[PDB]
Amino acid sequence: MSEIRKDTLKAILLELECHFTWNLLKEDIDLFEVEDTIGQQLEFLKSRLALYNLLAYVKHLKGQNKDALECLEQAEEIIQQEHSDKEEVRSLVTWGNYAWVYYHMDQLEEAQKYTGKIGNVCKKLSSPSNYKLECPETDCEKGWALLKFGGKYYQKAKAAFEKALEVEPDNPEFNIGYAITVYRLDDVKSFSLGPLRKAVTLNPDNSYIKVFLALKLQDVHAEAEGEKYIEEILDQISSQPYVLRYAAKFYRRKNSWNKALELLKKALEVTPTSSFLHHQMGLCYRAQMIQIKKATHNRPKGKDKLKVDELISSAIFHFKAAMERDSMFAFAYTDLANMYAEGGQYSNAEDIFRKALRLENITDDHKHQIHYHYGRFQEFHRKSENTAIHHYLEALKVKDRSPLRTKLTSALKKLSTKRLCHNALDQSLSALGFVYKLEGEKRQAAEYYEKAQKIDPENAEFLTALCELRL
Repeated sequence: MSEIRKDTLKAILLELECHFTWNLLKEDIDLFEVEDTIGQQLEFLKSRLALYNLLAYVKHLKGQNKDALECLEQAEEIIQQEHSDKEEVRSLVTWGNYAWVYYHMDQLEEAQKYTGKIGNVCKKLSSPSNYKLECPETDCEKGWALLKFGGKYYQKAKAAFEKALEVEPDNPEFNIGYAITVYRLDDVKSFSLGPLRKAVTLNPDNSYIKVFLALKLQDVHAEAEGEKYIEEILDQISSQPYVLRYAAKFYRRKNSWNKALELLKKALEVTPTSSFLHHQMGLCYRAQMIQIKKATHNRPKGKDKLKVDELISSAIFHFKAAMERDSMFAFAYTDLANMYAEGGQYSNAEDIFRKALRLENITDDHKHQIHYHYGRFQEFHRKSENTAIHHYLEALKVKDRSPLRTKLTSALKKLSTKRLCHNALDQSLSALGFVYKLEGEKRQAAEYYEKAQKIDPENAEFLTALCELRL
């Protein structure tokens, strides 16, 4: 089992264009969620190729290399299915993935078989490169993979899709990928509306793209036109949980609770293991409940009272279900905890938040939001200013640049100031030092951090902060 040969092979592997070389980092996603999403997208539809390649990479990430190979087998079969003259060239990503998986299974001759096929094809076609072949289809596959890896990848996805569109501006698939990417980037904004209309025009039969157009129309207060698209696709998506859950989102945002629930129930029947779906159901119940409490001025009577009680229990049931199906699905923890807190059940909220705070292997984005919500809980329900500060600070440390940034910095100032009502600053000095360092006030930051070091001369955090401010 030679490290020499392993690294020699690896040098070739790094030359390939495929999921293993596209810097798709497991740290940036919830693997189980991404796996669930891809499985749903594959349901009851051919266009399955990119999804199978990607799913194989995801299986590898989960430590299921055999399942990975199963996915590549399916990808290969689909390529065969197209029966096109472009088989060899259409096979490069799948082959690259095969090479990497076999490499990770300590099976080097097999891996080399695939690198061989790849190099051979690149040779035949006189590629400027030995193991890659410039290809719009590949740019498209890459775009899809990046998109699936989430917000840290959207710009990259957009670039990939643009690159493909460079070659074929009116390719139906490339336009779907581009339009979806711009939609995700809109998440509010409406830059995606034109691209979405064009994508629908190029894909008249496609429910997936229509549902997103409908959502963007809803966003810009064109609810009737949107709803027309939803009705156009309803009969066709009955076994497609991925499309169903977005159509259900459309209804939820229109306050059509029962319709939303109807589609989500259909979706769950196709994929009952899905945390995402259970969580969507929870959001629906919760939203209706909030609506009734609002209309009833927080004093629902009679049947309204019965309904709110039922809705609270259903929401709780589904948030719990989501958590049971994926302990990493952080949103279900925060939504559940927040429901408890709103009902005055502080001990229950605390239990759930505590669980969430102890989850190490979740994404920084989720951690950022968990700290934010626990901070708010501390501030408005526990009335613990000190603890709120701690957690707003942790949220900022995890993610300096997010939508919550201003709220966090502001709140930190406020609370630190409340501290000075009766006591010199203690936690609070660190908070102000951090915030002014962040906002660019080096002098102030320095002062605060100096006081902090005074109090805790051993604190490596303050030491590092002061090392940096020293510059």
